[PDB]
Amino acid sequence: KMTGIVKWFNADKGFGFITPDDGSKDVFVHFSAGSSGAAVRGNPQQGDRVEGKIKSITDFGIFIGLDGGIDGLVHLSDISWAQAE
Amino acid sequence: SGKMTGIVKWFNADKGFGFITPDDGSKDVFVHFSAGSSGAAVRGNPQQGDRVEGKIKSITDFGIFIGLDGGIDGLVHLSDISWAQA
Amino acid sequence: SGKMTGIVKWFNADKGFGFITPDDGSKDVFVHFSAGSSGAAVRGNPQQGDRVEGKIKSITDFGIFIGLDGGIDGLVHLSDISWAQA
Amino acid sequence: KMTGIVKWFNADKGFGFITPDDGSKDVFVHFSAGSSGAAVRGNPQQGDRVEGKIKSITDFGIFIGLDGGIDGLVHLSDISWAQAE
Repeated sequence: KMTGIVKWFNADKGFGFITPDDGSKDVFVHFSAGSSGAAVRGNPQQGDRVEGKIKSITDFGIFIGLDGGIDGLVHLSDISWAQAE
Repeated sequence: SGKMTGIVKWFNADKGFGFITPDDGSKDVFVHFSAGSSGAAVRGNPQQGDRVEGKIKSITDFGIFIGLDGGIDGLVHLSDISWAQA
Repeated sequence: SGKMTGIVKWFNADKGFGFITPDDGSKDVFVHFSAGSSGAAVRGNPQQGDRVEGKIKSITDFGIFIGLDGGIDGLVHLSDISWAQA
Repeated sequence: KMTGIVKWFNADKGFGFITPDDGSKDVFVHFSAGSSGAAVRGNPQQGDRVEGKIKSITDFGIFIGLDGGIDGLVHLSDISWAQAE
């Protein structure tokens, strides 16, 4: 549960910057802007309340470029293999 | 992308890390997994060069925590976000 | 890649963040910058749709800090690494 | 300055896993394996000393996919524009 205050925001393009009530670190948010049941609200303004739920990224893949660079970061929903012996 | 099949370059199933060559594209993938993606059962490593399959999803909803020094202090899934109405 | 020219979608030069459409490829880019990449001089925003240039480098040498809960707790540049000899 | 101990390592492929002497978080390292002046040392083993220098990633670009996903993370060496007015 993350509660905080808008520093700046671009809801239409799905990103923003928030100061959480807890900890000492601000957060840049990116999200799919769209619909999930309620009518659209105004792009929030500096000082407005914002809430979200966050979860650790414990299951992921990092794609590595031919040059060794960071070429993507995905969620790993599942993985399977046949164990040796 | 959804389904990702490939072959194992290296694996450490005890610690939940692996390195895979996908059958598609030119980029290898490091994986970090828990029981969430791999299941509860204790499973030993696959052999290098054997098959491995997964399911992947783009991370579209995320937070980057920014440190006092301005660095990347954390990367999280943003499960839901809401704000006050104007 | 080196040189990256593009056009501004949105910008916040006061806080060191921006969003750019590169002239090359199909992917937009969010940038986070300090005086290290942007210079000391106070500069106001460019206009939306104007040109912007940068220089980029792949991050090949890095550390991912893993939290007690197994998450991504930090991402850093690894400037040098060494280990004991066998 | 980061000092720590090898948990596992693959020097030839340029990655590893370290427990730093400081803090409560382990670190997965990726690096370009190659030459920078000295002769090659053995892949380190569990319990071996490892050292490195780390720096915050303060100047970066994140590439966003057509689907909104994380499609790359680069270092931003510089950036320039003509300020409006």
